[PDB]
Amino acid sequence: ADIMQGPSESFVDFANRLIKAVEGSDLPPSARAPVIIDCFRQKSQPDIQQLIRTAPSTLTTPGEIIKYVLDRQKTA
Amino acid sequence: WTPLEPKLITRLADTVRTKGLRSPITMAEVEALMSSPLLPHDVTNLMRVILGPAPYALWMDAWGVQLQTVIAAATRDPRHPANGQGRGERTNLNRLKGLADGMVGNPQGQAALLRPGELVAITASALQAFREVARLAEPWADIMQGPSESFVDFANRLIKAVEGSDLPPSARAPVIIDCFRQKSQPDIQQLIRTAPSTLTTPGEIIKYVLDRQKTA
Amino acid sequence: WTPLEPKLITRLADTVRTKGLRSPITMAEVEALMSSPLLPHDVTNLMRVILGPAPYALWMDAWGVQLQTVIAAATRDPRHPANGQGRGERTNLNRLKGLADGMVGNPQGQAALLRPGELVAITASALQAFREVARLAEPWADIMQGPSESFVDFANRLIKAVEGSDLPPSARAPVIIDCFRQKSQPDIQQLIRTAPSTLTTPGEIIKYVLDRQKTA
Amino acid sequence: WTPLEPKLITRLADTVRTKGLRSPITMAEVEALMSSPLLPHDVTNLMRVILGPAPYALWMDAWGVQLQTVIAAATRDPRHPANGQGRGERTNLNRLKGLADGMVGNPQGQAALLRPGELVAITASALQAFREVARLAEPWADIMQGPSESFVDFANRLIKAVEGSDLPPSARAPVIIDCFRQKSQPDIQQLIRTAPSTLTTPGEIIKYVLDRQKTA
Repeated sequence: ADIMQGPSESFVDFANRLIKAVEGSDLPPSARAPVIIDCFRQKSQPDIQQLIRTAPSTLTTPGEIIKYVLDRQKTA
Repeated sequence: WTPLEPKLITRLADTVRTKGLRSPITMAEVEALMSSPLLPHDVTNLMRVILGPAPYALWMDAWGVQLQTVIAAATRDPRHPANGQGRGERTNLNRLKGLADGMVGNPQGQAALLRPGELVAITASALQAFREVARLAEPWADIMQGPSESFVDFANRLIKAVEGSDLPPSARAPVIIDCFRQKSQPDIQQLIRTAPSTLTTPGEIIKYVLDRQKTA
Repeated sequence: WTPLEPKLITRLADTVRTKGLRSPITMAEVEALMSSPLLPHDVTNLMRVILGPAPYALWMDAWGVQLQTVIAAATRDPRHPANGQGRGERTNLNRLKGLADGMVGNPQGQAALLRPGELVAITASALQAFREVARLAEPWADIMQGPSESFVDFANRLIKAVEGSDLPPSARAPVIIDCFRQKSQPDIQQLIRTAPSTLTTPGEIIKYVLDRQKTA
Repeated sequence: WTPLEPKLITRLADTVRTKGLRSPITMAEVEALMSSPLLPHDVTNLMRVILGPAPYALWMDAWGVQLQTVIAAATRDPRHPANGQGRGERTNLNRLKGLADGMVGNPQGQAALLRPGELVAITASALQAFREVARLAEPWADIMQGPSESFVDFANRLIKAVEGSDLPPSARAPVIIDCFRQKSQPDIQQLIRTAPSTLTTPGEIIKYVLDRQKTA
């Protein structure tokens, strides 16, 4: 719950770090995917936050969110 | 047909006006006025009076969607308390929304032709739609205990934001505990860390912290 | 005949005095006190007490016009619940307005000679007349979303002004949509413009905007 | 095959250059040079010459889309004047866009294999695509009658912007009327308001206002 995407960090590194810390924690197995999704939505600095918010489709899996963000990310 | 008291409706409208749509007291009051099975006329006028124009539009949409899900389940099971055994008792959405023949604008005829199963299904649908619109109209991982904030205020805010969120019901307690441990500025963090007993419930953590907190 | 409580009438009069004629709470209260079929005496005295002099004149006019439309429909169909089968039961406006023989000023005789269909027709006519006068007493193309206003308030105001206007019923939804798109200050304008799906209903636009709105 | 005169094409290009794409004189000139059924080569070169690069790209897109709609209607009806009775005469988009075998770059062979129905369908498609691109390249609820502007100019501008917009066809007349009533600065507003007759058509409103307008 203390993991933020740094201003200069890429998104795949942030996703790796977050999934690592969530799966290697004390949560039940059935609570990891919703937590990872809701942490993608609230962390992951406001450009990607708005990118996920304005998703014409409903993303219901961390893999789908990662794919969508990697497709439509701001190349920089 | 007997109408609901305008006094109760006025009190409920003022409750919605002061407390909002999402307060637990407001939902309790709505559950109270949603006790007896209401006719489509009753629920429609009730939501017209207690809700503003835009929430009323949202609620009409949500009520239609929930009634459509109900009718899909009804065509998926001929034993619906709204349905009958033969095909001539199948319930159309015109009969649920009060749009069928002999019902449009007339609550007496409505009460005549409607089934009790129809009434309870309409009522449950309207309640779920109200819940959806209330959750829609007006972030737990961003909540920190301020440097000057007390611990009971922080716990109240955190439990509110966690229970009023999109998490499953079985994932709220572990999240509340792990947010008590990682938020709640490092004095209380160390106070929880050095707990000779194992705290496995938000209430127990709150009690322990309130006992051993630094009076200041 | 049993009169309405002066306590309820006093509360309704104060409601009309503070909230106005057009508030949804006021219309709900009027619908409440318009539950049982009232005799012309009851509705006339009720409007005399709750309405001021000029709104009362307007309401008398509108009630007469609506009752005349009802009597035209009645002479257009001999199966009116106010009419009878033979020509001797045809209902004249003197019997509807309470001006017929044996009714002028006497509520007991009124309740004696009147039909239940007559009562419900009079009541519906009076309700529609009240709605007309309320819409008349105290512009949709001039509505803009203020810089600080939320979107649900703007949608409520716009839908209210569009539905309570002179447009045909089949032209309200396209106008509401095209006003959502061109009003609703450029942040929401761009939010609606860049919609990967096609939004073809005010409810769908409202849901989409409420989902993807900039929390602030 | 006979080519179009480069003199007419030069005059049309200068017309498009000075008047623009959307002027009624330009559309009339295009309709003039779109009189005889043209081969894909002719229309393609014509749009290459009269349109700039970006409008030409837009026009290629729109022409393709309209031709695809035509081919969908053609597979939805075997009696298309471009089709034949058997399946061997079905018209592919390569034959419409001039991309089929024996046609690529050769206008003589094009004119040989093409049908007159094919030619007229291609021509109508190209005209509709030109209209779309012209409407796209260079807001009706923002139109006001200026303090010094005459009423026929305001009516022309308003009807243009309303008919060339995203409204359904059945919603243009009520919108034009209600915009005449609320725009069109308060002298004409009061002139329309105090109309002893009920005006239920934009033409009737225009005639009435032109009759009773304040000569100045």
